[PDB]
Amino acid sequence: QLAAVDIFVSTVDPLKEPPLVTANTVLSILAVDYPVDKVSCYVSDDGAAMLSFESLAETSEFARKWVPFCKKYSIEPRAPEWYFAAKIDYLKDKVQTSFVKDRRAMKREYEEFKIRINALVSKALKCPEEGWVMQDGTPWPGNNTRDHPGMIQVFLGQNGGLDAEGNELPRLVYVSREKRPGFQHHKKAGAMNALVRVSAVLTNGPFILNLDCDHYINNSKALREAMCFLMDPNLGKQVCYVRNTVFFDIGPVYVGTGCVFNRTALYGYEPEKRFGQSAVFVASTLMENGGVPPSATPENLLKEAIHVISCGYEDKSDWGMEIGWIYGSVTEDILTGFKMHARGWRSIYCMPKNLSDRLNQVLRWALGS
Repeated sequence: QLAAVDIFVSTVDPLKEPPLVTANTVLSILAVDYPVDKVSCYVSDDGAAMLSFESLAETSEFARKWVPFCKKYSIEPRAPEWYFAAKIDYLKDKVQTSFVKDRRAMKREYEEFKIRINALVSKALKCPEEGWVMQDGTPWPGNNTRDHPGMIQVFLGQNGGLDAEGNELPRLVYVSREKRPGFQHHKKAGAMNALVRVSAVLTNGPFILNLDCDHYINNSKALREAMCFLMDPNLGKQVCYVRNTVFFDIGPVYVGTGCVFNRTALYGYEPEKRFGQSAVFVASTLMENGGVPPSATPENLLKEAIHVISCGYEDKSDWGMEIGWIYGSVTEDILTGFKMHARGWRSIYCMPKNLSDRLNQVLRWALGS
């Protein structure tokens, strides 16, 4: 049995971070070998760059061609750029199947895409003094970076999309938490706690996979292998595979990029409570390993996802808390990453890319610092 997983990807600024690079990571996630209803992709853009938003839409719309291709022909790796970069052997077969026409078109599709992405960054460069207007005419809610409402936009999923062969793709969620002058947002950490919460009130996945914007999934079967190793008992703490895999087993430990951990361990309990004032959030707290209560209404939980990235949602709220993701006080100490606990039985599956001290350093690389 495979449980749903929510994969995280955070963004700060598209001109420091090439959309095309992060776009490749998102297409490797949308193409993963895993039930579409049990993988959800949440992309935070803490800058609120219209450019991030638009590139994310172009990517979502290219993914409708790309995912079925990757899935018909067992393409690996699931990121176009590196794939169309790898060597292929034309000499192997004596006859031309449809892969020839199909691969030649998909590559032409990919260059079309890069060009269209390039054109978006070309237009993001000259900044109009009167703010950003979207392609459809509508003004961008994010012209002021420190003053804008919370934004949530779903792509593909069960209500949009449909790849060209008529099947539905993983949900793709642009999130951008609220910014109002006067609220410390905890930049990268605040994005991530908020992102833990918004993904809880929507697709409440029992497992979470934060990925850096450039950490594309190399093996499309990563979550299948993850899942069948994440759920069974044995002894011994860390094991190693053949960059490569790790997978732990059996105080607090802090985990970051590129690791598949269970959601409940962020919460302190084993599924009064101050996770904030959202009872929908605390519902998903006490629910099963994951899942969203069927007693919940699409309009009411969009109402709450907006609520749970609002400004001041974390006020006195015990976030950056003794659990979850934590921050080190003014002038930024380094005390970061997610947090789990005595854990009872828990394990974690990561795919990275003195005696005790030298071992403590590598068992930190495997958790993405």
